[PDB]
Amino acid sequence: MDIQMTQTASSLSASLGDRVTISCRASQYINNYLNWYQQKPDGTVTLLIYYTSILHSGVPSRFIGSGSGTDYSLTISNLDQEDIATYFCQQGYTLPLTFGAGTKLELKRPGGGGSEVKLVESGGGLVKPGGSLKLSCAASGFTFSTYGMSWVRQTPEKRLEWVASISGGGDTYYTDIVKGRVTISRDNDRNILYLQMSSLRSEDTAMYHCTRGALVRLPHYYSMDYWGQGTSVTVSSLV
Ligand SMILES: COc1ccc(-c2ccc(Cl)c(Cl)c2)cc1Cl
Repeated sequence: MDIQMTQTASSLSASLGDRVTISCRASQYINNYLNWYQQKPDGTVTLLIYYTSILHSGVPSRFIGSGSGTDYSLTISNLDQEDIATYFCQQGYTLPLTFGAGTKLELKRPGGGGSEVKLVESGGGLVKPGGSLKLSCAASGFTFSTYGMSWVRQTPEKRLEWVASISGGGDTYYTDIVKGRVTISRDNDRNILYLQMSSLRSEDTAMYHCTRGALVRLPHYYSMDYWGQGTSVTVSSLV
């Protein structure tokens, strides 16, 4: 059965300089294979922490990841304007890869927020149910052929859903609800990742992000260490 990730709070209210802890619970043991992502108000997603407690590049030591078993926490000290964002946990222990629903950090007053691997998605658009699209992701700034790559979509309700992954060697993995309706593929000469989509359904409407997989532990524990800005797919009988 799929591992469900629960973030009980959807938003926490705090003041600048405060310390806040965001909880994440897995429905099953996940061997500390837990990643945290930060999504800024403008939609930009970055990796924050991988393997429960290890900071991604650029991330300041004010972020502390902890936990074990099924219970995990992200503690942010000395809360800064740039931390006003939504935080998502994600287990990478078994397929399908699954995400919590997100916890936003907000300030007591309204408002808040502040600010070489490149991934650029294209090919989204509007189609009727039963239609088809092909998404592309142009990658640069790294040796593309050595990395696993994935597609992750964010629904209009703001849920992150892993769609598909492809290993450096070309093995493919999909979430059940898209199997037989999408195909992930890659061109290691042009450094492009693709998602062919057939028989689209209204519930495929989402922003589709290309992500680079970084292998954390063999055989297949990955973090999604860089994310594109996304390409938007809208499926509606009103098209
Ligand atoms: C059998 O279990 C798995 C198989 C494949 C992946 C996986 C996850 C992310 C990426 Cl980027 C890639 Cl290439 C493979 C992850 C798991 Cl848990």
